Amino acid sequence: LQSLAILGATGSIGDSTLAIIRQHPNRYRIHALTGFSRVDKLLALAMEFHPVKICTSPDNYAQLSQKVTDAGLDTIILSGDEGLIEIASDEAVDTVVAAIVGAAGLSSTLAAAGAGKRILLANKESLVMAGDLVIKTAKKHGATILPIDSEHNAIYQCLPAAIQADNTAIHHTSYGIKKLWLTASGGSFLDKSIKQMQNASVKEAVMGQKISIDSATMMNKGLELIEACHLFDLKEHQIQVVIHPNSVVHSLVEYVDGSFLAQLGTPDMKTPIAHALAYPERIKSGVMPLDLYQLGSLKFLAPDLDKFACLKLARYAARLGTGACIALNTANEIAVEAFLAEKICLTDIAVIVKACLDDKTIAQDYSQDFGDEVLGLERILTMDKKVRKIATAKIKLLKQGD
Amino acid sequence: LQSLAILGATGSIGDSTLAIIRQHPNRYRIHALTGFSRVDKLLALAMEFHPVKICTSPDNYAQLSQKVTDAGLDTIILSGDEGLIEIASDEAVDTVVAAIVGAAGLSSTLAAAGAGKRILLANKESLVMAGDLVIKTAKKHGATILPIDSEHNAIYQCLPAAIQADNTAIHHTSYGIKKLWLTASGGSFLDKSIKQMQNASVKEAVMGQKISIDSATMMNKGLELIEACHLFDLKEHQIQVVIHPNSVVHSLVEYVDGSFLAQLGTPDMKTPIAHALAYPERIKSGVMPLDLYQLGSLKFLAPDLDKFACLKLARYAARLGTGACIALNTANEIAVEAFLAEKICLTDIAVIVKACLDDKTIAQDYSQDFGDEVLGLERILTMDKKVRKIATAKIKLLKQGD
Ligand SMILES: O=CN(O)CCCP(=O)(O)O
Ligand SMILES: O=CN(O)CCCP(=O)(O)O
Ligand SMILES: [Mg+2]
Ligand SMILES: [Mg+2]
Repeated sequence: LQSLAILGATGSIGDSTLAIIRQHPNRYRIHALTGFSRVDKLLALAMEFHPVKICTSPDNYAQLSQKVTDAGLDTIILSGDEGLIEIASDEAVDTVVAAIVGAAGLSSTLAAAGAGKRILLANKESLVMAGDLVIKTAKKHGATILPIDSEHNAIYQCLPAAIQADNTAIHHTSYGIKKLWLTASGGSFLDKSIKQMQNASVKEAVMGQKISIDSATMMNKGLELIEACHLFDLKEHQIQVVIHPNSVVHSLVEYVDGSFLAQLGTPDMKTPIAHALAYPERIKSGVMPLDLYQLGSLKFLAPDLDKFACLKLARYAARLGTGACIALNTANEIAVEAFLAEKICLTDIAVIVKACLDDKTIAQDYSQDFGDEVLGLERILTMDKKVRKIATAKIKLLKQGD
Repeated sequence: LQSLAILGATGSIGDSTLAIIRQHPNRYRIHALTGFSRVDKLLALAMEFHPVKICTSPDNYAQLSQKVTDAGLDTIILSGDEGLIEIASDEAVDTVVAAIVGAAGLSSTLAAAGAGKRILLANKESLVMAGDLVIKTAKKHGATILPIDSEHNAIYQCLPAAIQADNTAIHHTSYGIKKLWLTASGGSFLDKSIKQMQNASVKEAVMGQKISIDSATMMNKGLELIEACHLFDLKEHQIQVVIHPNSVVHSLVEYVDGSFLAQLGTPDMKTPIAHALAYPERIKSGVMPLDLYQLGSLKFLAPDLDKFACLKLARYAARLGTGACIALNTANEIAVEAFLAEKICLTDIAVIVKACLDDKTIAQDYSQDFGDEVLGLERILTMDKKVRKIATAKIKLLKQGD
């Protein structure tokens, strides 16, 4: 079999993954699961799969330990940064599913990499924030990364085996990769006007909120752009976007003979997770298959970059390097929270992000060696900390009109 | 480099192929070209590429030899069945492009197979008429077959390398192939009624007339169905059809996790031919790439099998085996000629084909061993000869009302 650890097990990615595990008892054993906030769900999961370890936040450690004992469970309870690292570097773990969202997840993904683990990557931060470092660390120690997000996974499925196994192979001209194409639904304001977009908020949210806001601004796709440059070892000019409201075509690889290879699917994350889990093999995933007879019509159009400024910004960030990508993201974080808490207009998200990318204070730190074996991570998190301060300030100043 | 022979070099497939050759002098040398009717074009081609051999029909051998001499050309002139076989089995030929359409091409494709040649298959008859024999012969002697028709080539691109190399691997469950999907444009009477379809003829004809008629009846797709069963080693139930009027999606492979892999392209045959030529490598093909920004909307719907009876018939033929497939095709041939010469209605094509599949006279020969190393080919051509007689009779009887 294969011993698994799911970092961030109480959300969507966790549900989908564990559903497959149930259908495949004989292939995948759970060794560890984690959850920062959702203690009862974490507990429920623990009672079901009997993991050798679990981890939660520092604040919840005591309650969780008390609960774990009140249930008569053999399971070790960890907490915080340290517990994530232990689980990700554990010698009894063969495969890690990195599903923690946010800067708090980097150290464990880096750890899985350090320890040579198979990694099923399911958060954007690992490569948006720690791009060079994650990839360098994986190569050095022989980790394997396999993307789970729908777009990256489609691209990965549509690339020849040699490039799947060694992403730097994409540069040998014989494989004839010309460019990658990311599809994007255009979010909830595709058909609405530039003027209707300056307004809120249940409208903007209609399916998690932040990610749904990112879909409506198109920051999600810029982020995926930055991730793709690292995942598949390209620069941004080689990766283009097409809008595709239906979201049936998950992405495409263009080859130099004119062949576009593409993955089509439903939204069900069990498809990409099953592919990644069983790679190079395939297994039943338990999804309701896409019905080719009921697609009606798949629309495609060019992205309106004036409306979708976050996408231009992200590409601008990708050109500059790890520093501005750190800034792009952290700023988006603060700016999205702001909109959700009704402090800004939807269109200000981009105004704010731009302001931070340009800030003289932020730029002095771009030239730093964020890829460094030894101080890389410190410098990333320091940069993250700095940009929240500035982004927060920026939101303040925007409101008065500065 | 790689020595090539193009059987049937004066049509579309020939043009497209030779265009790629020109862009790639350093990779592909022409050793032979053939052409049954188009003597001057054949000659023009000969004067350009300086082939070591050419072949034409028996009737045109003399004029062509005279012309070849009047041009001061070193080239050997062959003719008929024998000349095709010589070219296809020639030790100086590494790769054969089987582009001859019609029963007259089988012996040379079998010969290429017998001699261990790489074959770029570009006619339907080889597998529709000589399915088991072609595939058995190729395996025994180590020929490699690579389809060039747009649908089969898309499927082939979308199948893992091990199944590309050995089509019987599609049965190991680890590769997780669930089913193949052929796309079909629905031809020129998709939106028109069952009643408007009973009428002709420039309408039915708006590549060639026959193939365009086959598109309008959907016999082309039934034929492709039968070919796919042999190419990819499946039975017909495992291969489904979806109508797709835009013809951007050339076909899809469905995997057990819900992943549909697909090839998108323009109609330009240089795409599939370049893929097949360079396999496993890729090369520039010289096409105007598909423009993802100008697709507007790709429609998909289920095939209307009442209107598209030829498709039901072909699947019925595929169930029975090589005999009924021979009959299906030969009958279609005669029935299409008939329509083109204004002897029948478009809808009678299916009436006629059905009549022949069901004919007691034809059925006695189904149980024959059409796959036999030694008498296989004789029995196929004999069956072809027989079905023209019957189909011709059938057309006669239909007109009076019997
Ligand atoms: O993996 C799926 N997503 O990240 C959701 C994509 C929605 P979008 O195409 O609007 O970015
Ligand atoms: O490869 C190209 N063709 O076979 C033409 C397909 C037209 P159709 O889908 O109507 O059979
Ligand atoms: Mg995504
Ligand atoms: Mg075709």
